[PDB]
Amino acid sequence: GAAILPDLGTEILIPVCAVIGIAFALFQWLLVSKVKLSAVDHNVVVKCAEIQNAISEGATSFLFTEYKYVGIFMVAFAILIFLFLGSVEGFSTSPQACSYDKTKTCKPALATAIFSTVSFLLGGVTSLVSGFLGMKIATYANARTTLEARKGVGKAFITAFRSGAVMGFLLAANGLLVLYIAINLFKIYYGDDWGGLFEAITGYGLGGSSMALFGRVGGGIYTKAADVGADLVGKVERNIPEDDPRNPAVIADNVGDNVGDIAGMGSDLFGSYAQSSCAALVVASISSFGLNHELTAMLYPLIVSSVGILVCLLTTLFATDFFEIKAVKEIEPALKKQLVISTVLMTIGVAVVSFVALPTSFTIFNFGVQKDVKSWQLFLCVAVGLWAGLIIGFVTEYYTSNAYSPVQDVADSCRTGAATNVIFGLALGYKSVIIPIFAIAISIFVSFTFAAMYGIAVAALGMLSTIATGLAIDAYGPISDNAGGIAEMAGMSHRIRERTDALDAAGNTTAAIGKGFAIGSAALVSLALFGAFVSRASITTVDVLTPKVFIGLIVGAMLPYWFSAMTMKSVGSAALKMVEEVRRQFNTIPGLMEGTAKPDYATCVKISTDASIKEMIPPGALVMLTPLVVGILFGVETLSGVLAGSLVSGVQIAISASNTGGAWDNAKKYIEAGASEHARSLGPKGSDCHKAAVIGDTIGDPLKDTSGPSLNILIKLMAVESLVFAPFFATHGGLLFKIF
Amino acid sequence: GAAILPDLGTEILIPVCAVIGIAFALFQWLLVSKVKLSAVDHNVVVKCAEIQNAISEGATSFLFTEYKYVGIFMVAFAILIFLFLGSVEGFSTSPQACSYDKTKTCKPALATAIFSTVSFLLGGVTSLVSGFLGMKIATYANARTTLEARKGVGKAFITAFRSGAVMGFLLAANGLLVLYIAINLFKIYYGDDWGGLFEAITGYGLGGSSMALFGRVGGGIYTKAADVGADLVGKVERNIPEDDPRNPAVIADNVGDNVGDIAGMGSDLFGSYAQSSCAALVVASISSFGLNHELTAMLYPLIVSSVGILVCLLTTLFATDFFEIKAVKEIEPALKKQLVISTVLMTIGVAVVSFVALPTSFTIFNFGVQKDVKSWQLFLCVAVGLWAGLIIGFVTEYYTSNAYSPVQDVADSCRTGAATNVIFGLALGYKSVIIPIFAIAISIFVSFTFAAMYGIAVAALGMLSTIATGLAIDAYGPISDNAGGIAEMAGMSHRIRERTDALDAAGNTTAAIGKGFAIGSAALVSLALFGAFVSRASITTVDVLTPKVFIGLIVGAMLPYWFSAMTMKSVGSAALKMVEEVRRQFNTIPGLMEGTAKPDYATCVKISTDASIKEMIPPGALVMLTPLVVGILFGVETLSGVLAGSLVSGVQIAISASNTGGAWDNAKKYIEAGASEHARSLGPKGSDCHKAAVIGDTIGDPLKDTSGPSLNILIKLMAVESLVFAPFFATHGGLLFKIF
Ligand SMILES: [K+]
Ligand SMILES: [K+]
Ligand SMILES: [Mg+2]
Ligand SMILES: [Mg+2]
Ligand SMILES: [Mg+2]
Ligand SMILES: [Mg+2]
Ligand SMILES: [Mg+2]
Ligand SMILES: [Mg+2]
Ligand SMILES: [Mg+2]
Ligand SMILES: [Mg+2]
Ligand SMILES: [Mg+2]
Ligand SMILES: [Mg+2]
Repeated sequence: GAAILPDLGTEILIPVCAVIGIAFALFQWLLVSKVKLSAVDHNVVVKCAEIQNAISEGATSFLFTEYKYVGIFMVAFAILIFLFLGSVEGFSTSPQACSYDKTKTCKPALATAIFSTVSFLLGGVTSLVSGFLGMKIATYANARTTLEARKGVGKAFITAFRSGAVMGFLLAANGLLVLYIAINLFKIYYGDDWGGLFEAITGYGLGGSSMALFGRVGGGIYTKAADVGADLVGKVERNIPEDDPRNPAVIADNVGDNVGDIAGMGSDLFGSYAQSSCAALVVASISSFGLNHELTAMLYPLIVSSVGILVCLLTTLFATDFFEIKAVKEIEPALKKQLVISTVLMTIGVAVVSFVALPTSFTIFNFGVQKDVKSWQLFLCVAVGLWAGLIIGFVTEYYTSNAYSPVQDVADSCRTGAATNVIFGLALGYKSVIIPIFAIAISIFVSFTFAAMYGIAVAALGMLSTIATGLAIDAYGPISDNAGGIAEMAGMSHRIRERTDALDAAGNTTAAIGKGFAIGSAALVSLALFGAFVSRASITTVDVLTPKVFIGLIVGAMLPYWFSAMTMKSVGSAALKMVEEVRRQFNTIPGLMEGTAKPDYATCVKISTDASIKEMIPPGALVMLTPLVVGILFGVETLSGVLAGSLVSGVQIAISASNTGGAWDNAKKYIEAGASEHARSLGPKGSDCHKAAVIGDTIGDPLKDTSGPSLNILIKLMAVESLVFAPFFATHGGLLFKIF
Repeated sequence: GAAILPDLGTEILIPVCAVIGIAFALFQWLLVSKVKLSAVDHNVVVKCAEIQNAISEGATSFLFTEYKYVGIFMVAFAILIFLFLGSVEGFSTSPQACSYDKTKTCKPALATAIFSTVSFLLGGVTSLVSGFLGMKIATYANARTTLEARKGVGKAFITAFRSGAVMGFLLAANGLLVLYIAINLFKIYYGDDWGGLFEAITGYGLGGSSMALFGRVGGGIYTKAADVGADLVGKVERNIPEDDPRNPAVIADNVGDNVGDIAGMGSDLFGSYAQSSCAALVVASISSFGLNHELTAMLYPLIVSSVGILVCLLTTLFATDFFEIKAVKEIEPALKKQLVISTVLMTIGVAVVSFVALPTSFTIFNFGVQKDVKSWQLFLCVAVGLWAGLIIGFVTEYYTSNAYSPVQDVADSCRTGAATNVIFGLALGYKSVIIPIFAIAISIFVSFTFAAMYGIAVAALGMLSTIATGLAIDAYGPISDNAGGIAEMAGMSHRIRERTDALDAAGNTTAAIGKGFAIGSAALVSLALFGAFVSRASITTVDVLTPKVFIGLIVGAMLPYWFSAMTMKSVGSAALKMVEEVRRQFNTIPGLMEGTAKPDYATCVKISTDASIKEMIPPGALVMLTPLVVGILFGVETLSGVLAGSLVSGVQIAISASNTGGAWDNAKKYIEAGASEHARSLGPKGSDCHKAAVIGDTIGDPLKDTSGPSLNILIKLMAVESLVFAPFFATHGGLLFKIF
C-alpha cells in the first residue's frame, strides 16, 4: 500500500532537508566568524591567535598522519570485501536466484561484491570527512570562545554551542545526503532488485565504523598520553596550574581534545548513524516496502532523519537566540533542555512521518515469515528508542555532574586520599549501568515485539534521530575545554579561567551523555544486525545450549576486556613516557620553571604521535579480524555466539568506564571551582584532596577517552562486518568442523 | 550394565576415603601442636600467644554474629523452598507417574519438596562448619608459624602448609561424607525412584552456596574495611610499619584474614564442591546409571572425589616431608609443584576410576534423548576440567607473582605515581582473562560434545577433584599473612618479618589461583545447571533471538556490575570510617605514636562488624531474589537469558578484579622486599613509589577480597536456585505475560 506522501515528495524532501541543515551549519559558522582575532585587548588577542595556530597545526598534522595509515588500511580491507563476497558464486557474471525469494532472479552476487566495496569506501571517506570537519570548526572556535569569555559566560557559551551545532548539523546532513545519493546511484544498476541494492548499501555503515575504530583509538591514545603526563607532573608534582604554558605537554593535551574527543567522536557517531539507517534499510528491503517497490515507506529512516534536522534546528534556537545564560548554574540545565526539547518536538515529528510516509498496514520480514505490522506500532518502535535515549541522558547526568550527590560523594572521599576516591569512582560507574541497561531492555522488548529486527533498527535510529543536537551539546565540550587551556596559555585574568571551567565541567557531563547515546544505539543496532546476519547466513536457530554457540558467547564476552587491556596498557605506557619527558624539561631546561625559558612542545607531541599510530593497530586488528577468523574457522553458529556475548558484555564495561571517568573529572572540577562551602572545604587547588581527585581524574582519562567509548564501536563494527560477510562465511566458513 | 567395581565396594570405598582424609587432617593438626606457646625471649613466646588470643577471640566472635544472622536467613529460605515446591501439585500426598518412565510410579512432588528443604539445610550447615573449622585451624596455626619463622622460612612454610592442609582435608572429606550419608538416607525413602532422590539432593549445593554468599561478602567487607584503614593511615600518612601494634586497626585487619580469606573462602569452595557433585548426580539420575539403578556408576563423581583425597594426601607429602625449602625463591615453585603433582597423579587416578567404575557404554540424558556415551569420553570430560584448572593456575601465577614481568612492570609504573600504577594494574587484570576464558571454552566444547550437561558437570568436578590440595595451598596464605602480622605486633626482629613477607607474597599468588579455580568451576557447573534447568522447566529451545530471552541476557550480564557497585561502595564507605577512627586515635591519644600508650582496637573491630553485618544483606538479596523475581514475573525463558548473561559476563569481571588486586598486592611486596636492584631502586619503604604501590594495593583490596571472589558465588548460586525452583516457575511463573 502506498503512503500519503508520494515517492517524488520523498525524493525532494530528503536532500532539501539536508541542504537546509548544511545551510544552517554554514550560517552558524558565519556568526562565529563575527568574533575577530589575528596573530598580527590586542596583546592578548594576538597571543590567543598564536596559541590557536599552534593547536590547529598540531591537530591537522596528526589527522593527516593518522588518516594516511587508516586510508591505506581502508583500501586494503576493501579488496578483502570484493574478494570474499565475489567468491560466493565464483565471480560468476550470471544472475542467480534471489537469496530472499528463490522463485525470482537477482543481479549477480559479484555485482553486489562490487557495490559493497564502493559503499564501504563511501562510508570510510564520509567518516574521515566527519571527524576532519569537526576538527576544523573546533580548532576555529576554541580561541573565539576564550575571547568571548571576557564578556561573561553566556557570550562564551553561545560561541561554543553555535560551533558545536556547526559540527552537529554538518555531520548529520552530510551523512544523510551521501546515503541518499548512493541509494539513488545504486538503484540505477539494481532496478527492481532492492534486496541486492540495500545489501550493497550496508557497506556504508561498515565503512563508517571501520575508519572510526582507528580514529577513536588512535585519537584517544594521542590525547590521553598527553593529558595524564601534563596533569601529573604539572599539578601533582610541580604545583603549577593546569594548562600552564611552562608545561611541555600542554600543547599535545589541547591538540588531543580535537583529534580524539572531537575527530574520533565525530566519526564514531557517523558510524552509529550510518549503521542504524542501513540496518533498517536492509530489513525493509525484503519486507513489503521493498518487495512492492514503495520508495517512500522504504526510505522511512531517511525521512525520520530529515525531520530530525529541522526539529534540531528549531531546538538549537532556544539556546542560541531565545535564552541567555547569566549564572554558571544555568549551563547544564540549558544543555539538558536541548535534549528534552528535541525529544518532545521529535516525538511529534516521528508521529507525522509515521502518519504520512507509511501505509497503515504492511509486512515486516521476520526470520523467513512476513509479519503483519501497523504504522502506529512502528511509531512506537522509533519512540522507545528516542525516549530511552532521553532517560539515558538523565541518568548519565545524575552520575557525572557535580550538581548531584554521587559525584559530590566521590569528591568528598578525597579527604581520605586517592585510594578511596578511586574505590568510590569505580563503584559509581558500576552502579551507573543499572538504569541504562533497563532502558535498553525495554526498547528491545517493545521494538522486537512489534516489528522484529526492523523495529529494533528503527529504535536505534530513533535514539539517534536527534543526532545534530546530540552532537552539538557534545562537541560544545572539547571546544570549551580548549578555550580554558588557551586562556591559561595566554596568561589571562582568573575570571576568564573560571568561566571556561564552568563551561568545561558541563561539557564533561555532556560527553558522558554522548557516550550513553552511542552505547545505547550500538546495543540496539547490533542486535538488529545480529538478527539480519542470522537470516542471511541461513541459520535456523541460534540455540544457546549448543557447544558451538556457547563457546562463541563466552569468548565474545571476553573480547571487550581484551580490547580494554590493550588500550589501557597503551595509554599507561605512553603517559609514563610523557611524565618522564615533562620531568626532564623541568629538571634540565634552565629558567623553564622560572618562566624565562620556552619548553619544547614538539617533543611531547611526538611521544603521543608515535604511541597512537603504533598502538591503534592491534586493537583495530582484534575487532576486524575476529569476525573473519571465527567465521572462517568456526562457522556462523559460533560467530552468532560471539556477537551476542560481546554485545551484552561490552555494553556493561563501556558504560561503567565512561561514567567512572566522567565522575572523577567532575569531582576534580568541583574542588577546583570552590563554588560551595563543601567544595571549598576540599580545596584549595594543591591540597591533598585536590591531588587525590587529580589522581582519580587521570586514571579515568583512558577509561572514558580511549577504551570506554571505543567499545561501542567494537560491538557495532563486528555486527555489521558479520552481516556483510555472511554469504561468504555460510559458504566457505566453518573450516575446522569440515576438516574434523 | 554393572561396572568392575560392585555397588557394595563403592559403598565402602567412599566413606573409607573420607575417614582417611579426616585422619590425615587430624594427624597434621597433631604435628602442628608440637609448636608450643602460652600466655601465662620467653616474653616473645608470651607476646605471640596474647596477640593470637586477641585474634582468635575476634574471629570467633564475628563468625558467631555473622552465622547467627545467616542461620536465621537459612531457616526462612528453607521454608520458602518447602512452600514453593509443595505448591506445584497443591501439596498433594498422591504418587504420580515418573516423568522419566510413564510405566512407573514415583514418590509425590511433596516428598521432594520436603527432602529438598532437608538437603538445603544440610548444605547450609555444612558450609558453616567448613568456614568455622577453617577459621579454627588458621587461628591455631598463625602464631605457631610465627615462632617457627625463628628457625627459617622452611620451618614456617611447613607449619603454615601443614595447617592449610588441615583445612583442605577436613573440608573435602566432610563435604564428601555428608553428601554420601544424605544420599543413603534419602534412598531409604525414595527406593527405586532415583530421579526424585537426586532432584532432592540438589538442595545440598543450594544450601552450601546460599550460606557461602553471605560468609564471603560479610567476611569480605569486615576484613577490607580494616585493611584499607590500617594501611592508608599507618603506611601512607603516619609512616609506620605495616601491622604496627600502635595502629588501632591492626587487630581487625588480622582477624579479617581468618573471617574473610579463610572462613568465607572455605564456605565458597564447599559450595563449588557441593554444586558440581550435585549437578553431575541429577543428570546421571535420569540417564542410564540412574534408570538402571547402577550405584557404582551413579556415584561416579563421589568416587572421583574419594580418589582425589588420596591423591592429594600423597601430593601433600612432597611439600611436607620429601622437600625442604631453604631459600625464599623456592616457596612459589613448591606451591606450584603441589598443583602439578596432584594433577598428574589425579589424571592417573581418574583413568583408573573411569576404568573400574563405569561400563564401557551407557547413555546420558541429552535434552529428552538418551545420548550414547563411552567411558573413555567421560574420562576426557573430567580430565579436561582437571587440566583447564592447571592452565588457569599457571596463567594466574604469571599475572600475580612478582617473579614475572607483568607485576614487576606494575611496580615499576609506581615511579610515575599512583595513577600509572592503577592504570597498569587495571590493564593487567583485563589482559589476564584471555587464557582462562579460552581454557574454559575448550573444556565446555570437549565435555559438552561428549556428554552434554553431565560431561560439563563432571568437568567442573574434574577441576575440583584435587580440592584438598587446592584448599591447602590457598589456606596456607592467610595463615602466613597473620604470621607476619603477629611478628610485627610482637616486636620481633626484622629477619622474622622478612621470612613471613616471603611466605605471604606466595600466598597472594596462591589466593589468586584459588580464585581462578572457583571461577573456572563456577562457569562449568553453572552451564551444566543452566541446561538441567531448561529441561526441568520444559523449555523446548533457549533461542537467543526472542524478546524474552534477549532481555534476560542483557539484564543478566548487568547483574555482576550491580553487585560490584554495592560491595565496592560498602568497603569504600566503611574504610572511610575506619580511616577517620585511626586518625582520631593517632591525633588525640597521648603516647600512642610514641608507643607508651596502647590504642583502642575494639572500636575498629566494631566499625568492621557493624558495616559487614549490615551491608552483606543487599548484595545477598540481589543474588537470591533475582531468580524468584524473574521466574515469577517474566518466566523461565527470560530467566534462561539471565543465567547465560550473568555467566558469560560475570566471569570476566571476577577474573580481572581478582588478578588486578593480586598484582597490586605483590607489586607492593616486591618494593617492600628489595630483593633485586630494580626492587631496591623503587624503595625503600616510605618512598613515593612504595606509597604509590600501597594506594594500588588498597584499591585492589575490595576488588580481590570482596567483590571479585563473591562473583563466582553470584553466578553459580543463581544457577542452582533456578534449577531447584524450576518446577515452580514453569507452572506458576511468567505472570506479566499471563496478565497481559
Ligand atoms: K570534555
Ligand atoms: K593473601
Ligand atoms: Mg587533564
Ligand atoms: Mg581535554
Ligand atoms: Mg583540558
Ligand atoms: Mg573534562
Ligand atoms: Mg581528562
Ligand atoms: Mg593490607
Ligand atoms: Mg590480610
Ligand atoms: Mg596482612
Ligand atoms: Mg596479600
Ligand atoms: Mg590487602
